[PDB]
Amino acid sequence: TTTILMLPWLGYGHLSAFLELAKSLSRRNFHIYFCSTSVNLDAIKPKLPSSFSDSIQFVELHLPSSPEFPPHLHTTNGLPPTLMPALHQAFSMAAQHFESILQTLAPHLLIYDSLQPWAPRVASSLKIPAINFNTTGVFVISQGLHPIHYPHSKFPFSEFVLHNHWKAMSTERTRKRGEAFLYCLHASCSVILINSFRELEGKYMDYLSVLLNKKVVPVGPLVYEPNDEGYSSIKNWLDKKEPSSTVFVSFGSEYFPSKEEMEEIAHGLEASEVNFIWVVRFPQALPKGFLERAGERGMVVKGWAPQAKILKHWSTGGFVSHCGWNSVMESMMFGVPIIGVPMHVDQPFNAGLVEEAGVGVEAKRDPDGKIQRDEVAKLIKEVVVEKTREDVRKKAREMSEILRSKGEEKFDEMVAEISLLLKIEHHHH
Amino acid sequence: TTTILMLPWLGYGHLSAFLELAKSLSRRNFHIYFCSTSVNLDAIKPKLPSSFSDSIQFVELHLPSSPEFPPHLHTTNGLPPTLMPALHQAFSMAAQHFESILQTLAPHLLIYDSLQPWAPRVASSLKIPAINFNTTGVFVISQGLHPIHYPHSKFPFSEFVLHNHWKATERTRKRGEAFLYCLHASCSVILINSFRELEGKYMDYLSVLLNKKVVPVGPLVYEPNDEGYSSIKNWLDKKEPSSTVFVSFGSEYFPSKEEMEEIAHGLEASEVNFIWVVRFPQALPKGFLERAGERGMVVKGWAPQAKILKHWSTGGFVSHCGWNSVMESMMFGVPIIGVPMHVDQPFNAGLVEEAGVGVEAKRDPDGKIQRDEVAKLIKEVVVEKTREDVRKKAREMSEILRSKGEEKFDEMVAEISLLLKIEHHHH
Ligand SMILES: C[C@@H](CC[C@@H](O[C@@H]1O[C@@H](CO)[C@H](O)[C@H](O)[C@H]1O[C@@H]1O[C@H](CO)[C@@H](O)[C@H](O)[C@H]1O)C(C)(C)O)[C@@H]1CC[C@@]2(C)[C@@H]3CC=C4[C@H](CC[C@H](O[C@@H]5O[C@H](CO)[C@@H](O)[C@H](O)[C@H]5O)C4(C)C)[C@]3(C)[C@@H](O)C[C@]12C
Ligand SMILES: C[C@@H](CC[C@@H](O[C@@H]1O[C@@H](CO)[C@H](O)[C@H](O)[C@H]1O[C@@H]1O[C@H](CO)[C@@H](O)[C@H](O)[C@H]1O)C(C)(C)O)[C@@H]1CC[C@@]2(C)[C@@H]3CC=C4[C@H](CC[C@H](O[C@@H]5O[C@H](CO)[C@@H](O)[C@H](O)[C@H]5O)C4(C)C)[C@]3(C)[C@@H](O)C[C@]12C
Ligand SMILES: C[C@@H](CC[C@@H](O[C@@H]1O[C@@H](CO)[C@H](O)[C@H](O)[C@H]1O[C@@H]1O[C@H](CO)[C@@H](O)[C@H](O)[C@H]1O)C(C)(C)O)[C@@H]1CC[C@@]2(C)[C@@H]3CC=C4[C@H](CC[C@H](O[C@@H]5O[C@H](CO)[C@@H](O)[C@H](O)[C@H]5O)C4(C)C)[C@]3(C)[C@@H](O)C[C@]12C
Ligand SMILES: C[C@@H](CC[C@@H](O[C@@H]1O[C@@H](CO)[C@H](O)[C@H](O)[C@H]1O[C@@H]1O[C@H](CO)[C@@H](O)[C@H](O)[C@H]1O)C(C)(C)O)[C@@H]1CC[C@@]2(C)[C@@H]3CC=C4[C@H](CC[C@H](O[C@@H]5O[C@H](CO)[C@@H](O)[C@H](O)[C@H]5O)C4(C)C)[C@]3(C)[C@@H](O)C[C@]12C
Ligand SMILES: C[C@H](CO)OC[C@@H](C)OC[C@@H](C)OC[C@@H](C)OC[C@@H](C)OC[C@H](C)OC[C@@H](C)O
Ligand SMILES: C[C@H](CO)OC[C@@H](C)OC[C@@H](C)OC[C@@H](C)OC[C@@H](C)OC[C@H](C)OC[C@@H](C)O
Ligand SMILES: C[C@H](CO)OC[C@@H](C)OC[C@@H](C)OC[C@@H](C)OC[C@@H](C)OC[C@H](C)OC[C@@H](C)O
Ligand SMILES: O=c1ccn([C@@H]2O[C@H](COP(=O)(O)OP(=O)(O)O)[C@@H](O)[C@H]2O)c(=O)[nH]1
Ligand SMILES: O=c1ccn([C@@H]2O[C@H](COP(=O)(O)OP(=O)(O)O)[C@@H](O)[C@H]2O)c(=O)[nH]1
Repeated sequence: TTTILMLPWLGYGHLSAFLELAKSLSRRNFHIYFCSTSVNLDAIKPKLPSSFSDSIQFVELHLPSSPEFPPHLHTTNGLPPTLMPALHQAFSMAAQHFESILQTLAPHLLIYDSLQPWAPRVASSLKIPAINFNTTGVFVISQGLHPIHYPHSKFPFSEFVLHNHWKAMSTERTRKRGEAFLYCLHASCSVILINSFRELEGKYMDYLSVLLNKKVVPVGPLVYEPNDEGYSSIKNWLDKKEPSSTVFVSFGSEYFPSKEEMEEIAHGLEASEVNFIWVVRFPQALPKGFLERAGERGMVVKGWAPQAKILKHWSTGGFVSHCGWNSVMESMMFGVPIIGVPMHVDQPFNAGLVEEAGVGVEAKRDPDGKIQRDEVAKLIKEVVVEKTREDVRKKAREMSEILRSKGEEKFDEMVAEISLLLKIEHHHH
Repeated sequence: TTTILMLPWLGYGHLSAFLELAKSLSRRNFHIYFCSTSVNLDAIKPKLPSSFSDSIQFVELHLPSSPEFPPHLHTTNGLPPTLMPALHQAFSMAAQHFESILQTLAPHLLIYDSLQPWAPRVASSLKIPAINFNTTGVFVISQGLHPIHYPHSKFPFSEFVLHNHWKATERTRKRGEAFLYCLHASCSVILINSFRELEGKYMDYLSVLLNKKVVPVGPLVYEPNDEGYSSIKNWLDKKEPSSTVFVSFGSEYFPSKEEMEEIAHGLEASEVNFIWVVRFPQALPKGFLERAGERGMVVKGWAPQAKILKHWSTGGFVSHCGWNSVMESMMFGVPIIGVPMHVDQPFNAGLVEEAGVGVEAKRDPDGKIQRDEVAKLIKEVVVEKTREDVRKKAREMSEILRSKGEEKFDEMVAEISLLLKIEHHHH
C-alpha cells in the first residue's frame, strides 16, 4: 500500500483543501497520514466521514509551546494578527519533529503547502519524493511571478487592475518572503498541484508553467459537502424567506474586519433591504441599532456558521465574501453569485478572477482604500434584491453546471504523475 | 480480492441498474464479472467509464441461436413482443453455459435478477452464495405479495387503487411462484433499488411478508461523463427555462397507433415544447410534426435521456414510469407526467403521485389514454406551472437524493461480508 503524508499550512482553509485532496487519494487506494497541529486536527475532524478513517490517519505535529503561546493557538483560525510572526516562527521550529515523523512513518510521498520551504528539504534528506500542493487558484501566482520576468510589461490574458490599496500593502523583507514561497513551488518534484480547473484558469496555468519551467497539474474543484452546528435554527429562519432572497456574509477563518469596515458592510446590508446571515467573529462591533432596524431581515451568527449548508439553501441568492479561494470554489460549485469584499493576501486577485469570469461582482474600494457602503448596497440590490444582473446569475448557474459535471477523472493526472515519480525514484534508490 | 458475478435479466433497464450497482461494489474493492448476452453487453458498455474496466469485466452468456432468433435479438430492447416467450425460453436454456461460467470463474458471490429461478439453484450446487437484486422499487412487490397473505383486506399504508385496465389462473400463479422464488431463495437478504424516504414502510412490510431482510441500495442513477446530443442541446438551448417535456416509453414497449394518437394530440393541445423518442420494432397523426413546428422534436430509436432531463430547459417528463426513469427524474428534479403502460409501471406512477413529485394521466374506463388528460397535466405542471406544489416536492426530492453518498451501500457491503464469512466456515 502506497503511503502519502500530507502537510498543510496551519490555516483552516489550507487544512480543508488538503483534506479534500486526501479523500480523493484514499479513493484511489493510497494510505494517507494527515499531519497538523492538534488544534487544527480537532477542527477538521468533523469533515472526515468515518468511512475514511481506516485509510486517512491523523498525525500530530508538535510546535514549541509556552503558557504565552499554548497549543490551542497553533493555528491561524481566529488568531490575533500580531501572533502570526510567532506562529510562523514556531512552525519553522517544527522541522525537527517533522523529520522524526517522516523517519518513523517512512511515507512513500510527501505533499506539502507553500508556506514551509523546510518541508521539501527534510523530505529530500530522507530520500522521500515531495510534491507541492497550492490551495489558492492559479491567477494570483501567475500575477506575482510575471513581473519578475517582465518588469516593464502588462500582465497578459487579463484586464484586471489591482487597486492602489493593495499595491502598497523594506523591499528586501518582501523579496525574501517571495523567495521562500517560490522555493516551495520550484522545489516540487516534477509537478505542482493546484486547486483549480482549466475552464476557469487554463491560460494562467499554462503561463505559470512556462514561467516556473515546471508542469502545473490542476486537481480542482475541491469542495467539501457535508452529509447540528446551529444549522437547525438557521434552516428554520431561511425557510421563512423567499427563494434566492438572502445573502450569507463571511470573511473566512483568519480575518477580523475593523470597526470601520463593519460599519460600511452593515450600512450596505441595511440600504439594500436584503435578508442576510452574517458571521461575526472575535479573536481567540456593529453600529448602534443596526440589528434592531434590520428586524427579521437580518441574523448575526457568532463565531462560525455552516457555510456550505447555507450556500446550498434555496433561500440564498448571494454571498458577500472576502473571496478566500475555498469560499469562491464553494460558491461557484453551489451556483451562488459572489459579491466580493476582498481583504488581503490572495483575495483581491480572486475577486478579480470572479469578476472577469462573470460569476460575481466586486465591491470597489474608494481611492483611499476604504470599503463603500454605497457599492455594497448597489451590488446586493442588483444581484440579489432586484436581480437586474441576470447575466451574472446566468453565468453562475452555468459555472455550477460545469463544476457539478466533474468527477473522479479530475484526479487522473495527479495520480499518474505520482505513479511515475515513485517508479523513477524507486530506481534511483 | 473478493469476486462477484452479476446476472441481470436481459432488459436494458435491468443491465442499467446492475451496472450502477457493479460500480458501487467496484469502489468498495470488489472485482465484478458482469454477465449478459453480447447484444446487451454492447449496449451498456458506453455507460462504463474506462477507469472501471480493470475491476468490472464483461462476461458473455450464450443463449441458443438460430437464423430465426439470432444473437442480436437476445434482449428485450426493441424486441417484438411476440418474441418474449422465445427469449425467456432461451434464457432458461442458458443455465448450462451459466454453470460452466461459474465453474470457470469461481466467483465468491452471485448477484442475480428476479426473472431466473435457475440462477440461485446453479449457484447453490457449486456452493456459491447468491443474493437477489431487484431493479424495481418495493411498492409493486409488496402490493403483489399482500393479497396472498391477506386476501380480504385492503393493502395498508396506501390509498392507491390499480385501474381495472391492469387488473384483468394457473399460468398466472406459476409466474408469481417463479418471481417470488427468486426473492425467497436469496441468501439472508434481498437487495432493491429504492430508498427509505420514499418506500420505507413498504420495505418493512415486504420484509415481514417475505420473512427476509430487505436491504435498499438506492438511488441507483447513471449520470453521463455526440449520441445526437450536440444537436439536441443546441435546440434545447433556444427554449425558455423549464419549458420542455421529454417523452419516452423506455426500452421495451412500443405504444400502439391509438396510444400514440392520444399522446400526440395531448402534446399539441398543451402547446408545450417536446422531445419525443419514437421507436420501431427490431406512427404519428398526419400533420402533427408539421403543426408543431420548432416546438417539437422527434428522436428516432434512442435519445440521451439523462442529459435531456438535466437540461435547464426541461420542465417535465412524460414517462411510462419504468423505475430507472422515475429514479432519474427524481434525482434530476424533473416532475413526472405518468403514462404507465404495463408490468410495474402503473404501481410506480401511483407511488410518484402519492409522493407528490408527479402526476398520473388517468385512463378511460375501457383503458384508453385520454388526450385531454395528457394536455391538462402538461399545461398545469409545465406550461402554466399552476401545480407549484408538484414542482416544489420534485425539487425537495432532488435535494434529498443529491444528499446521498457512498453510505447507501454500507448495509449491502456488511451483509455480503457476513454472508461470505459464514459460508467460508461451512465450506
Ligand atoms: C531564492 C531561490 C530559493 C530560496 C531558498 O533557497 C534554498 O535554500 C537552501 C536551504 O534552505 C536549499 O537547500 C536550496 O538549495 C535553496 O534553493 C536553491 O536556490 C537557488 C538560487 O539561490 C536555485 O538555483 C536552486 O534551484 C534552489 O534549489 C530559500 C527560501 C530556502 O532560501 C528562489 C527559489 C525559486 C526561484 C528559483 C525562482 C523561481 C524559478 C526560477 C527563477 C529564476 C530563473 C528561472 O526561471 C526561468 O527564467 C528564464 C529567464 O527569464 C525564463 O526564460 C524561464 O521561463 C524561467 O523558467 C528559475 C526556474 C530557476 C526564480 C524567480 C529565481 O529568481 C529565484 C528562486 C526564487
Ligand atoms: C512562504 C511565505 C508566504 C509568502 C506569500 O504570502 C502568502 O501568499 C498567499 C498566496 O497568495 C498565501 O496563501 C498566504 O496566505 C500568504 O502568507 C501570509 O502572508 C500575509 C501577508 O503577506 C502574512 O500576514 C501571513 O503571516 C502569511 O501567512 C507572499 C508574501 C509571497 O505573498 C511565508 C509567509 C510568512 C513567512 C514569510 C515566514 C515568516 C517570516 C520570514 C520567515 C523566514 C525568514 C525570516 O524570518 C526570520 O525570523 C525572524 C523574522 O522576523 C527574524 O528573527 C529573522 O530576521 C528572519 O531570518 C522571514 C521574516 C523572511 C518565514 C518562516 C518564511 O520561511 C516563510 C514565509 C512563511
Ligand atoms: C419470474 C417471472 C416474472 C413474473 C413477474 O413479471 C415481472 O414482474 C415485473 C416486476 O413488476 C418485472 O420487472 C418484469 O417486467 C415482469 O416480467 C415480464 O412480465 C410481462 C407481462 O407481465 C411479460 O410480457 C414479460 O415476458 C416478462 O419479462 C410477475 C408475472 C410475477 O409479475 C418470469 C416472467 C416470464 C417467465 C414466466 C418465464 C416464461 C414462461 C414460464 C416459465 C416457467 C415455466 C412456464 O413455462 C412453460 O413450462 C411448461 C412445463 O411446465 C411447458 O409446458 C411450456 O412449454 C413452457 O412455456 C412458464 C410459462 C410459467 C419462465 C421461464 C419462468 O421460469 C420465469 C418467468 C421468467
Ligand atoms: C412455489 C414456491 C417455489 C417455486 C419454485 O420451486 C423451487 O423449485 C426447485 C427446483 O426448481 C428448487 O430446488 C426449490 O427447492 C423449490 O423451491 C422450494 O419451494 C418450496 C414450496 O414448494 C418452499 O417451501 C422452499 O422454501 C423452496 O426452496 C419454482 C422453481 C418451481 O418456481 C414459492 C417460492 C417462494 C414462496 C416460498 C412464497 C414466498 C415465501 C413463503 C410464502 C408462503 C408461506 C411463508 O410466508 C410466511 O407465511 C406466514 C403465514 O401467512 C406469515 O406469518 C409470514 O409473514 C410469511 O413469511 C413463506 C415465507 C415460506 C410463499 C407465498 C409460498 O406460498 C410459495 C413459494 C411461492
Ligand atoms: C537569484 C536569481 C535566480 O537564482 O537570480 C536570477 C536572475 C538572473 O534573474 C533571472 C531571471 C528572473 O531574469 C533573467 C534575466 C537576466 O533575463 C534578461 C532578459 C529579459 O534579457 C533582457 C536583457 C536586459 O537584454 C537582452 C539583451 C540580450 O539584448
Ligand atoms: C499579494 C499577493 C499575496 O498573496 O500576491 C502574491 C504575489 C505577489 O506573489 C508573489 C510571488 C509569486 O513572488 C514574490 C516575488 C515578488 O518575490 C521576489 C523574489 C522571489 O525574487 C527572487 C529573485 C531575487 O528574483 C530574481 C530577479 C532579481 O531576477
Ligand atoms: C393485485 C396486485 C395489487 O392490486 O397487483 C399485482 C402485481 C403487484 O403483482 C406483481 C408481482 C410483483 O406480484 C405478484 C406475485 C407477488 O404474486 C403473484 C401470484 C398471483 O402468484 C402466485 C403466488 C406465488 O402464489 C402464492 C400462493 C397463493 O400460493
Ligand atoms: O463561518 C464560517 C466561515 C468559513 N467556513 C469555511 O471555512 C473555509 C474558509 O476558507 P477560505 O479559503 O474561503 O478563506 P480563509 O479562511 O483561508 O481566509 C471555507 O471552507 C468555508 O466554507 C465555515 O465553514 N464557516
Ligand atoms: O431513448 C431512450 C430511452 C430510455 N433510456 C434509458 O433507458 C432506461 C430505461 O429504463 P426504465 O426502467 O425507465 O424502463 P424500461 O426500459 O425497463 O421499461 C433508463 O436508464 C433511461 O434513461 C435512454 O437512455 N434513452
